[PDB]
Amino acid sequence: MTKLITTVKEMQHIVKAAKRSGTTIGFIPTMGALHDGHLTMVRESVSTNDITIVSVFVNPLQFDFDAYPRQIDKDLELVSEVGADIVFHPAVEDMYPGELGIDVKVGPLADVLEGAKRPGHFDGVVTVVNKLFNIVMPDYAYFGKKDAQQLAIVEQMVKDFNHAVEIIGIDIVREADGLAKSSRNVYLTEQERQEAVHLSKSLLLAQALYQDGERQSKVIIDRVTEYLESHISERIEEVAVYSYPQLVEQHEITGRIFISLAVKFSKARLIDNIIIGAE
Amino acid sequence: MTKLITTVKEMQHIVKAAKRSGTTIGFIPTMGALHDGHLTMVRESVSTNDITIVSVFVNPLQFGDAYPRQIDKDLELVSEVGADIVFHPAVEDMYPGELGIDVKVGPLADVLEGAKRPGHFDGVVTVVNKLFNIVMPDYAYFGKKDAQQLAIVEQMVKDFNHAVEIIGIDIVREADGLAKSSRNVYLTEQERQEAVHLSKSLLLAQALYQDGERQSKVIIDRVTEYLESHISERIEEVAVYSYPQLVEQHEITGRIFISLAVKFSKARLIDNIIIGAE
Repeated sequence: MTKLITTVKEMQHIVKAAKRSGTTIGFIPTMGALHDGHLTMVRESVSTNDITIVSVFVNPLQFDFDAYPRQIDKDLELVSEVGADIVFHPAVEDMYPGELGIDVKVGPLADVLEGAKRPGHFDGVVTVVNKLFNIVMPDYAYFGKKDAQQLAIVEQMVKDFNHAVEIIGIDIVREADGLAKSSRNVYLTEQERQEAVHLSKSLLLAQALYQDGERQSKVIIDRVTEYLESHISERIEEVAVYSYPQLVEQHEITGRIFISLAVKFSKARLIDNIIIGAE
Repeated sequence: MTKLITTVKEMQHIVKAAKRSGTTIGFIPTMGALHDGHLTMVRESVSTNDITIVSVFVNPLQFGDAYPRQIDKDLELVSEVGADIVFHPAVEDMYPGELGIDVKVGPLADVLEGAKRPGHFDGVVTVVNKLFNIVMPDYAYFGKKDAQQLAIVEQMVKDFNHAVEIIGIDIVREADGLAKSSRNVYLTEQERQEAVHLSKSLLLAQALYQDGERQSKVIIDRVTEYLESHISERIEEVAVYSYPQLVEQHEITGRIFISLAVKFSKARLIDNIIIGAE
């Protein structure tokens, strides 16, 4: 019983006439080919919002293009089963009628972590997210916390443009024992599998430090690098700590931080991360 | 009886609550030091919308300061016309710190002006974009006088998908049709009787177009020829552009924007209009 809206005009009309009656709106922006990481988002919205809208749009500005998987049929059902009310599914031509006369580029945050690894990739994300927020007009918008760089960029845009939208970040779905779900987990030998549940722990035990005092980069970091090498053999490809939402590295921290792990196993290198604090 | 709101947070909250109850919102973005040009826009908004919000904000991003500031006087000026609220935010409220995202105007900022004052319109769209998200208007009013700005704003509303309808208000004219301007008092008795012909040549171009004409070059000559026979001064410009694209097209395909400039004894006057509808 979930509607599928294929035009911007219609979507605005619906939402416009819906707000003129105190009904709230939750919004989950996506590119389709939906999985459980998404439903976790739609569920949270449906429990704390009158109507939930899920958009499925493969955005050409963050990419040849028409090869990307498209199953609006299945996406709608997956989403319909969890309560979602509408699936906004506009055509490229409807969202980008012609050439853009105004351009949106993200500054600093676009270089942080891996900047030149895809310059202009985030320019394409904020451009659509910005349009989607003006089309759907949600009260809450839900973004995965896994791509913290994206969440910060998005939060930065809601602030700079003064969007009256509350940005809610949902935690990555994990495996029963704490392991981060990943397509590459399947290439783990039985021993490696359990020998990897330690990433899921060298993290939740690293927030214990922050939790009661510890606030020095080199100390909170090293405390981890030791924990890992202690419980595994595979080389620790990376263990970095950045401030958040600033995402920069600094000898000592002020606000929340972002930790990014990278253990290179046999035939597959896993990654994991989190951000802790509140300010 | 007009209320003065001094913070972003409070302005947003108020508008968000009013939108929920179905009241329509009219918005007039200004920089203060208001005159009748503005009140014309405010009056329009008041006759067609439930509430009308006027913002008075000196935007640091469109300055390359010591700009006039008379809020108490702008507050009263707009009250006499029935405005509901004057949104008057502090600079640090609008621009907390350093922008992490940047908005820029493309081609529309090169044509005519822009290339002469780079980034002027970048500051304009930036503040208008934030204002629309703060004030959440159904209708926003701008003067047609600055056609380049209007075109750019419309472009921005289209590209960002703002659910705002842009209303361009016509240039306020003297009883005889001359476009109201601060430069008008520098016209001698005689050249004042000639000046009225700039607006007259515009009614001409609109008449031609009105009658099927569609070749930029003919409307130019027809207008030019008219002005040269009625005004003794020298016509330093009679251009014709398409609108919104604002480019010198050889033959009309949609609507146009005409602009004149006549240099009088001690002042240069200008007039302009937009004919069409698509």
